[PDB]
This record gives sequence, C-alpha cells and structure tokens, in this order.
Amino acid sequence: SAPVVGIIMGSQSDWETMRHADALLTELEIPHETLIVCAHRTPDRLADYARTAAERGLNVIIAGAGGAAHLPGMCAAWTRLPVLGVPVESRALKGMDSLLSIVQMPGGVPVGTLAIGASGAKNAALLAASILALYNPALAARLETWRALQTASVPNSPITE
Amino acid sequence: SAPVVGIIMGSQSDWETMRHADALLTELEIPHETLIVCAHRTPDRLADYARTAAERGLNVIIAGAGGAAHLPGMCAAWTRLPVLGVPVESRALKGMDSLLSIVQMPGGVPVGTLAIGASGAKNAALLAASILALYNPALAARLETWRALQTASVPNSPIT
Amino acid sequence: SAPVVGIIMGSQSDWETMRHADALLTELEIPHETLIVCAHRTPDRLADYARTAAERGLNVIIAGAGGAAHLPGMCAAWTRLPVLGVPVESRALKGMDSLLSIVQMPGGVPVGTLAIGASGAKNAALLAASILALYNPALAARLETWRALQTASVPNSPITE
Amino acid sequence: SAPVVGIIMGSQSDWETMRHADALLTELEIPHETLIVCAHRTPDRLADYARTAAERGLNVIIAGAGGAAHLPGMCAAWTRLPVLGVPVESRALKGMDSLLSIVQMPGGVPVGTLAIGASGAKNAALLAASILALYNPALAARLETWRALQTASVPNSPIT
Amino acid sequence: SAPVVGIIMGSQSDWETMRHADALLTELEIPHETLIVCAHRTPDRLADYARTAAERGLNVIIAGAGGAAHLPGMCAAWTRLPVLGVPVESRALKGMDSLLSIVQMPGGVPVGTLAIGASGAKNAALLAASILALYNPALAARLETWRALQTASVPNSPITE
Amino acid sequence: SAPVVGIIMGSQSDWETMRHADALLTELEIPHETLIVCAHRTPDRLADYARTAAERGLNVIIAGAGGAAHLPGMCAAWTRLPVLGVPVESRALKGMDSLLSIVQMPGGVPVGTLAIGASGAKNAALLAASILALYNPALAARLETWRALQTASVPNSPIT
Amino acid sequence: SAPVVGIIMGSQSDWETMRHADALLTELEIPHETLIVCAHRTPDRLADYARTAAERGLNVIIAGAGGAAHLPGMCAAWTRLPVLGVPVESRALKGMDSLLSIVQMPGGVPVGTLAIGASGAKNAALLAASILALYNPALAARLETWRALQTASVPNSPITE
Amino acid sequence: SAPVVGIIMGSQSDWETMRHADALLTELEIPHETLIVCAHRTPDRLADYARTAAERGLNVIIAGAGGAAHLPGMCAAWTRLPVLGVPVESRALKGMDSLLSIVQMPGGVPVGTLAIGASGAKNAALLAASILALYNPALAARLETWRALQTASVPNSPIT
Ligand SMILES: [Cl-]
Ligand SMILES: [Cl-]
Ligand SMILES: [Cl-]
Ligand SMILES: [Cl-]
Repeated sequence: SAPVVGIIMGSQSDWETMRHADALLTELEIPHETLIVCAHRTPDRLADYARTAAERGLNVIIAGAGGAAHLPGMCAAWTRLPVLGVPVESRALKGMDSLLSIVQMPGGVPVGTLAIGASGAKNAALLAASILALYNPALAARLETWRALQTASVPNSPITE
Repeated sequence: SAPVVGIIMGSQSDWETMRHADALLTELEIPHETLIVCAHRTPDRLADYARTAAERGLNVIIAGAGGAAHLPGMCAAWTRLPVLGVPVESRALKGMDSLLSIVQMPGGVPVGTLAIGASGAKNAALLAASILALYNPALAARLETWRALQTASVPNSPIT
Repeated sequence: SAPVVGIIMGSQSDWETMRHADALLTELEIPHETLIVCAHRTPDRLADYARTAAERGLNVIIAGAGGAAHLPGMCAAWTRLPVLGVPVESRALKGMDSLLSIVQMPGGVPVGTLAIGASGAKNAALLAASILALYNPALAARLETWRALQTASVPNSPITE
Repeated sequence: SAPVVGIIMGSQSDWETMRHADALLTELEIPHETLIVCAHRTPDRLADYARTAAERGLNVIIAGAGGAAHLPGMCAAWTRLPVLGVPVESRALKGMDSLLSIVQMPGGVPVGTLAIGASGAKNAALLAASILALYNPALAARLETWRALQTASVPNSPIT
Repeated sequence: SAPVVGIIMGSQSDWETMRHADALLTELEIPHETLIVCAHRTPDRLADYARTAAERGLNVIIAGAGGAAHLPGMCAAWTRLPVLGVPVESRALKGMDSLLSIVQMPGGVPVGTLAIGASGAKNAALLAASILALYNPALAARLETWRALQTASVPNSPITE
Repeated sequence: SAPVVGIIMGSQSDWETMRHADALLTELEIPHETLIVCAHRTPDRLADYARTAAERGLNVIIAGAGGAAHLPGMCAAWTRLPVLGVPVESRALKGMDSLLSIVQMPGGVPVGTLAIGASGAKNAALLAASILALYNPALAARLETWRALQTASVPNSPIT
Repeated sequence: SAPVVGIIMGSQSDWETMRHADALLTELEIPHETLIVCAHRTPDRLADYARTAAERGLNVIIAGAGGAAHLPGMCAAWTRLPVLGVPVESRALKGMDSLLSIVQMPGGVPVGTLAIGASGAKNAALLAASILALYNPALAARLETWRALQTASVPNSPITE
Repeated sequence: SAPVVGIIMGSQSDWETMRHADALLTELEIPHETLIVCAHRTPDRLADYARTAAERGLNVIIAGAGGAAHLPGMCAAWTRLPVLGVPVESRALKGMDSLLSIVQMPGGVPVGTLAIGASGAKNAALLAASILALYNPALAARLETWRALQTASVPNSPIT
C-alpha cells in the first residue's frame, strides 16, 4: 500500500494533464502518491521531497510542469531515483518552452522526458510501470497483458461513413 | 557479464554521440552491448532485436537516432522494456527534427527522451543506471558515488 | 477493381484528414483500399502490410500520421513501392512534429511528403494519380481534364462586396 | 538514352546538393538530364521547360531550390508529371525556409517533398526510380538489388 | 481613373486579409484594380498579368498569398515594377510558412514584405502610397495629413476602468 | 550627385552585409549616402536623420539591423518616405530575431522587408531602384538592362 | 504620492496584459503612472517621456509591446533608468515576435525581459518592487511578507476528485 | 569592497560568456563576486547562496546558464533580491532552449532576462549598474559617463 511512484506537479492547473498518469498507475495497481510541489514558490518543499524520496520508499518520480518548467530537473538534482518529466502545454508557446526546459538537461543529471500534454502523462506512468516491472513479476504480467490488449484492440479499418 | 543494457544506433556516424553512453556504462561497470540497428535500412533486424530483448536478459534499451528519428519509438513498439531515446544532432536542423520525432510518442508506447547530442547520450546511460540501481544494491552504491563526485567536483569559481 | 493504391493511417482520428485522399482517388476512378495500421501499437501488422503490398498489386502507398509520425517512414522501410506521407496536424505543435518526423528521412529510404493536413491528403492522392497516369492512358486523360478544369475554374476577381 | 527524369536546380550553388540525385540516377542507369532553371531569374525558361516536359518524354521531374524555394511548386503548376522537391540548405535558416516553401503546397498542385539537403536529393532520385520501376521490370530488379545491398551492408556494430 | 496599383491574391479566402489594402488605397484616393491570380492553378494568367503590368500603367503590385506563398515572388520575376508581398495567415503554421516563402527571395529579385495578416495588408497599401507620393504632390499631401492624424490620434492613457 | 537613397546601419559589423546594397546602387549609378545610425546607441541621431530625410532630398531609406532590430521601424516612424528593412544575420538566432523585429510592423507604419543577410541587402537596393525608376526614365532603362543581363546570364547546365 | 514607476504601452489593446503590472504595484503600495506611448505612431512622445523620466522622479519603467515590439528598447535608448520589458502576446506568432524583439537587445542598452503575457506583466511589477525594496525598508518588508505568503499558500496536493 | 553584485554560472564553459558581465562591473568599479554555482550538480550550494545573498549584502544577482537553464529561476525562488538571467548559447539550439527556460517564469517569481550570449552578459551588468545607480550618486555619474561615451563613440560612417 506504501507508494512506489510519486507524481508531483507545480499547480492545480497541471492536474488536468497529470491525472492521466494517476489513472494509469491505478489501472496497473501501482501504489502511488500525488502532490503539488512548486519549484519556484516552494523550493525548500521540493528539496525535502526529492532528497527523502528514496528513503521513503519511492522508486520513480513523475514530475509535470509547464513554461519555464524546472520541477523535473530540480527534482533529479536532489534524488538518485529515475525522474520522468511531463511537459505541460503552455498557453502562448504550446508547450515548446515546457519541452525544452525539461528535456535539455546537460550531462550528469537526467530527466526522461515524455510528449507534451496528456499523452506524455499517460506514457510517464507506462514508462514507470515498465521500470517497476523489471523487478515485480506480477506487475510485469499485468503490463504484458495491457500492452497485448492495446495491440489487439486496434481496428483494421476506419469508420469511413 | 551478460548484457543488461543494449545501446543501439542507426549508423557509424551516430557513434560520435552514442560513445558517451557506452563510456558511462563501462565506468559504472554495467554489462552492456553496443550495436548498429537502423530502423529504415534494417527494419527486420530492429524487429528481431526489440522483440527478443527481454528474453535475452536486457533490462533497458538506449536508442540513438537523428533526423526523422524512428529507432527509439519502433524499438518501444516491440518490447515491454523501458526504452530511452537520444536525439542525435542533425546537420541542418540541429537535432530539432530528431527531438520531436522521438519525444512526441502517442499515449500507449513510451520513449523516455534525453537531451540532443552527447549530453543526452551520457544521461541516457545514467538514467539506465538509476533504473538498474533500484534492484542492484552494489550498483546503487556506485551510482551514489558517481553523483557525489560529480557534485563535489564542481569548482567554486571560474578560472580567469 | 483490385486496389492499386493503399491509404493507411494510425488512428480513426486521422480519418478526418485522410478522407480527402480517399475522395480524390474515387473521383479519378482509382481503385484503392483504406486501412488503419498503427506503427507503434501494431508494428507487426505494419511490417506485413508493407512487405506484401507489391505482391498484392499495390503501386503506391499513401500514409498519414501525426506527432512522432513514424508510419510513412517505416512503411517505406519494408516496401520498394513509392510511399507518400501526409503529416496530420497535431494539437500542440500544429503538425510541425508530424512534418519533421516524416519529411526528414535520411538518404536511402524516401517518403514523398505533402503539406500538413487536408491539403496534403488531397495532394497525396493527386500525386499518386500522376504516378499511375504515366502507364495508364485513360487515367492520364481524366487527370488532364481534372487539372485543366481546376485552371479554368479560378475566378478572375474576388467577391469584394 | 532519351531522358525520362529531369533534374533541375536554380543555380550552380545548388549542384553540391543536387549532384547526389544525379549520381543515384546514373548508378541505377536511369537516363536523365541535369539542367539549371531558376524560377525567379528565368521564369519563362521554367514555363517552357515544365509545359513541354511530358511531350519530350520526361516521366518525373526532380527540382531543387533553397530560400524562398519556388522552383518545384511552379514546375508542378505547368506539368501533369509528378514533381519531387528537394529543399536546399540555406545559409541563415538551414533550409527551414526551403522546406516550408516547397512542402506547403495548396490542394490541387502537389510536390512530393524530400528531406533538406543531400539526403533529400538522394531520396528524390530513389523515389523517381521507385516510380519508374512500376512499369520497367529491368529497373525494378536493379532497384530491388540497390535496396537489398543497402540493407545488407549496414554493419552490426560500430567501429571504436 | 486608370489603376496605378494592382492588388492580387490567389483565392477568395485571401480577400478577408487583402480587403484592408483595398480600403486604404481608396481612402487615399489611389486608383487601383483588385484581382484573383493563383500562381499554382493559373500560372500563365500570372505570367501575363505580371509581364504586362508596366505597359498597362501600373506602378506598384501588392500581392498576398499564404502557405507555400509563391505569388509575390513569381510576380516580381516577370515585372520590373516594385512588388510588395503580404503573408496571409495560414491555419497550421500561423503564416510562418507564408512569411518565409515570401520574404526569403534570393538576391536579384526583390519582394518588399510586410507583416503577417491584416496589418501587413494595410501597410502594403501605405507603402505603395509612400512610393507614389514621391512623384505625386497631391497624394503626398494627403499621406502627410494621414500620418499626422494617426500621430495626433494616439490617446495619452489607457482606459483603466 | 545629391543622394536620393540613404543606406543606414547600426554598426561597422553590419557593413559586411550592407555593402551589397551600396555596391548595387553604385552599379546602377544611383546617388546615395552610406551612414552608421544606431537606434539604441544614437537615438537622437536617428530621429534627426529620419525627420529631415525628405527635406534633404532623399526618396528611399534602406536600413539594416540585427538582433532586436529596431532601426528600420523607428526610421519609418519619423519619415513619410518608403523605408526598406534588411535583417542582418545574428550570431545565435541566424537573423530570425532580426527578421521578426523588422517585418512585424503594426498597421500604420510600414517597413518593406527583404531577406536575411546579403541577399536582402542586394534586394533592398534593387527595390529602391525599381521605386526610383517609376519617375526616372534613364534609370528605368538601366534597371531593365540589369534585370535582362541577370536573366540571360543564368547558365543552362551545372558545371560538374 | 509622486510616481516612482512608469507603466507604458503602445495601445489600449495592451492594457488587458499590462493591467496586471498596475494591480501588483497598487497592492504593494508603489506609486506609479500608467500611460500609452506608441513607439511607431508617437516617436517624439516616446523620446520626451524616456528622456525626462529620471528628472520627473521615476526610478523604473515597465514597458509592454507586441509584434515588432520596439517600445521597451527605444525607451532604454533614452533613459539611464532600468527598463523592464513585457512581451505582449501577438495573434499569429503567439508573442514570439514580441519576445525576440524585446529580449535580443545588443550589448550596451539593456531591457530586463519578462515572460510573454500576463505572467510577464505581474513579474515586471514584482521585479520593479524588488529593485525599489533595495532602498525602501517599508516596501522591503511588504515584499518579504508578500513572497512569504505566496510560499505558505501553495497547496500540498491537487484536488483530484 | 564588500560585493554588492553576485555573478554566478553553472560551469567553466559559461565563463567565456559571463566574463563580459564581470568586465563591465569592474569597469564601473562595482564591487562584486564571481562564482560557479550549478543548479543541477550543486543544488544545495545554490539554495544556500541564494537564501543568504541579501544578508551577505548583495543587492543584485546575475545568473548565467545554458540548455535547460534553471539557475536564474531557482536563484530567484530563494531570494527577494532582483535576479537577472543570461541565456548562454547552447551548441545545438543556439540558446533558444536557454532563453525559454529562463524568460518564461511563472507569475510570482521574476527573472529579468537579457539577450542570448555575450551581449546579454554585458547588459545584465549594465542593468545591475542602473539598479544600483538609483541609490548611489557617484555610480550614477559613472554610468551616465559610460552611456554618454557609448553614444558619442558610434562612428558616422562605415569604414570601407
Ligand atoms: Cl563533466
Ligand atoms: Cl551510405
Ligand atoms: Cl549573382
Ligand atoms: Cl562595443
């Protein structure tokens, strides 16, 4: 029941995107926590969250942010855990500022970055699941079933009417 | 000594970038294989490589490509393993084509994407290490040392 | 009656764009098939479709995809037929990710790329028609008539009221 | 020995790029002509070239241009033949201006667009070959060989 | 009464933008003609329009186009008159394809390019007026009055209520 | 011999670009002046230059600037003369900042914008010439000759 | 009561953005003036405003503009005061033209640039406040309280219902 | 001689850019400190530096970073002082990643951002000077002289 993934985001406005990560983890029966951590308004909260994540039993952090999106990178600065970053779509620049701010981490401090928006949030959860599946056989079986069903469920032709 | 990370790239020209991933894994003593697999020129080679990766004992795949960079995404299509993608810098568009081709995966098939170029290759290896460290205590300790040395080695002032 | 063009796309959401290719082929009386083939969820379906296209009698493949748009390029990897790619407009990046993912094929494996969106789909069908017209006199005459009528139908002045 | 593909470009400076199309067609023994035609400096030359291409026996036109790259689109305006466009890399904008000027054709007048630069020129020639192969069995066999050799020649591992 | 400026555009859809050029010329009492000329569907119409513009008494051409916007550049290829180009906003790429397709004319064949959209159309007309004013004293006086009034009409403070 | 075109630029570094405008005007025997005027470092110099241009007998101003390129727009703010703007290629952003800063003028104050770099400088001079040709028959004839020679001099095939 | 910050913008349309700077200054009890100054239509008004700002007692200028956004840079050309620039979002290019036109000032004439849009306007006011706080103890205390409250007010978790 | 401006940067490689800020402050005789602080490799060093800056007597912080450039924003998160950000030019994306990562701060935590590269570093120092000049009359006079000399030194015509 203890969380093994932490989903963090800077604002309530990010939840519309990050809820897709939350939903997927629940679907795959991966215990997790969901929190707001703002890199710019609560930097000490971030430092403490990231520093202590491993000792609290977290294995993966999924962090979403938009604009000058510093939350994933600063999380990775303080934790040795894998950090996955979700660029949240921004109003003016459509998430391009979010994307570049997250993915372009200089060498030495990684953030595994997913697509802009809801797709990225879903895939961050799936990527987290595939990491956890490496050392959890029951989850690995659930993930295999999930991927197989996704493949089997693709229609053969469009509805052209 | 059986590999647990696979590093794959589309061509010899990608090696100038992907060698940084190889060097990092060797530094952390993570057994790995380093191969050329081209999504466009050797698609069947890719299918076989990705489909069999898990049964061969690989845990993570690091895939580098430039331009219309399809290697990481198509690898992820055939494996349940985590796939990490490195956008190789392209001549004209400086890896922006590489980056968008890799990171903008549809929901359902993830690629964890790193920075354009050598930084991304180094970070893909470190991210692979941080994944393996979750279930390998000796490696977790070496990764802790690596990160601690990185932090401690930053100078306090520039040399003028 | 056997199809000589295959129109393929990754999702039902692509049909709003790809239907314009379908309509134009029908207008020019070019027999064709329309299918969903998702490069990422059904990669073996794609491999089989592309590998066997020539022996099935297809002459041209029109492939549409958005985002990390890999369907046209991977189709071309497996077929010796000409493959035409239509970038489908994406939500955040307005099809720029689609366009670059399709057009920037490194040397050795071509995809002839058309404009982002509905215009591109229509033109992929017209380009396919112009290819087929090289060795089909009746179609060449229909295409000539079509192009001539397009030219003759352009108004001389705008409705300025 | 009558040409069936026309390769046209706006200037001598484009030749560094378009020579890759020329070389590929020669390798596949596809008879072709290689000419300079500038949409902006020689518009009447372009009109005549494009309007008469089909009656001269051309089957495909490959057109390369950079910057405000109008040559492929205007060629397509005057011919019913398939026109393939190669964006030549520009000095400032690295061929992004070339690419958008060529690929964003209005519905009704297509240009099949290839990658920026030398890769695009090579691929325009290969795409022209794949078109001609549909109704030339000997060429189809040579193209099959070309693609098979490309696939088989990819090394399995990088040289370190 | 004979036209001294020609306003040309490729489609009726361009009129929503180009009407602002038309309105400004009329305001400044500059006789002009407004026509549809599509570079891609009616290339011979374009060649004839541009070739004969000077002998027909035109002094300036204002050409608007979007997407792969070739109309202004090809007009300039055939006329020695100054050609002013208006990038029409495009759906996916917001006129960036229009802008680059028009402004990036290689050396030897100029197009004086204005802003994307309605502002650009208005300014093309104003630029045309400033060209004509160099050798028409009555128009020069009207343009001076117009510019002076524009300056005098700027409010001193925003309505902040 | 009184100047009828003014070429202005913000710094000596712009001269590598703007010299192409100067050369073209000299070739067409259009009397002109070539000056440094910086919108940011010498704003009063700019105000005076632009406000007095018409009374000094200038007909067209060609203004080149890079980066946050404000020189053409601010020139146009103070003169009723046509102002043509040349985006100078910038180091980092390759003149895209220059281009947008110049071309995106608000309705009411036009700048006729040319291509990034040397091509734009040459074309600003040619556009100035085409404006002057409307009311100078001898110049119109020289411009006709210039354009005819440009067209006739394009080779028919590349040199291999 | 005399103003120590000037907020200037080129048009009434900019007020929807710049009002956020106005509101924040008022919240922090910083006396200020708000004016329209258009760099292109009223360049002499701009020259006079900027030249005389220091002698009028202003300490900081906040200037907002969109498109070819020259107002902040030209203000800085004429004043020795710090000038802060707010890129106003533009219709076609989403404020990217605004941003590059403001931030890319060559060396020698600075404009401190904030984010595109309302966030940038709010932050220009906050940056102005942090400048004034260096030599106004009462304001420094109000700003400290404001920043502390911002930090304390961040929720711990999203509303996930 | 106690520093009133802090110049910080993530690495030695940033010094080629940030030295221009250092030189300008020295020219205006503004006491300052120049340090390496990396947001990603030394985050605790950053937290301590920023949190204590005001109590140490700093008035302005100038922070330079490239790529995913987080140093200025995170500095601003911990200090009430004005923070000025310099986007360092990155290899692939020419500082566009640097620029967007720095300038697009959320409302509530400002970074005053300057141009990409050396120009931005020089201007961050000048902007810091203009801030300090508000409450230091001798410095205000030196800054007036600096700006006056800049203006007066612009040549009237290019050297050909
Ligand atoms: Cl290092
Ligand atoms: Cl090769
Ligand atoms: Cl030449
Ligand atoms: Cl200097």
